[PDB]
Amino acid sequence: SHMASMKKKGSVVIVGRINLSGDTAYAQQTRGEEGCQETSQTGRDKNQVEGEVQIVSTATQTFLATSINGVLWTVYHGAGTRTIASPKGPVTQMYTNVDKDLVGWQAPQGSRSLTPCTCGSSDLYLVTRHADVIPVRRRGDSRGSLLSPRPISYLKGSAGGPLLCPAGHAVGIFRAAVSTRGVAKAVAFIPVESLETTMR
Ligand SMILES: CC(C)(C)OC(=O)N[C@H]1CCCCC/C=C\[C@@H]2C[C@@]2(C(=O)NS(=O)(=O)C2CC2)NC(=O)[C@@H]2C[C@@H](OC(=O)n3cc4cccc(F)c4c3)CN2C1=O
Ligand SMILES: [Zn+2]
Repeated sequence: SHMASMKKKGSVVIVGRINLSGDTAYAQQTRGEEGCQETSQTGRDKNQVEGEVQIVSTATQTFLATSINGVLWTVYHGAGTRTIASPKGPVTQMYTNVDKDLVGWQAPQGSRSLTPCTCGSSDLYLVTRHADVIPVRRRGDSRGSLLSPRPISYLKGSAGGPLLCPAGHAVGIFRAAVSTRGVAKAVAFIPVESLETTMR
């Protein structure tokens, strides 16, 4: 092909967060669309990062990314092999596993990391991009059922978000919804143990 005109993929850009610091969970936007587009091109993001759950965007998709053990994790089906924007330019993935639908980068300065759960509890909570905290009963290694099913529309854009135990530890990263007639009855997630193995 004409090699001189081949384009490069933009970086993933942090565009907001899910604030879990207080008694009320809520989404905050930290960058609008024009800034996002420019930042994706340059890979240079000088915005302050805070919190555990980031809202992230590419040119075509928006989803979540969650810091656990000093790594910002998200789904491969959202990020592909993309770099993430940072104050000093694009940062290359430190983990990539298409078979797990998993990617990770070093956690941004200013972020806070969730602690991996060792409670062995099956009472979980899924945090969505709209800051809904959805009770989920763990049903296996990588699945849980919604206590209150809802349309898949409500979950779209939340891949990369956490499933948490009652004590607020990370149990997994949301990757897929299990649905019947458009209603999500269950969720599939990357268990935190699988993240911990990937880190080895
Ligand atoms: C796996 C099973 C049981 C057959 O189910 C499903 O395939 N179901 C569907 C239902 C889709 C309807 C919307 C559901 C709403 C929210 C879904 C959470 C979500 C999302 O919000 N993405 S996103 O908008 O943020 C997006 C911007 C990031 N993910 C998806 O859509 C994913 C993406 C795609 O799956 C994968 O490419 N892989 C690769 C995997 C490798 C290993 C293990 C896996 F499981 C893998 C899943 C299909 N997906 C589903 O969920
Ligand atoms: Zn726990």
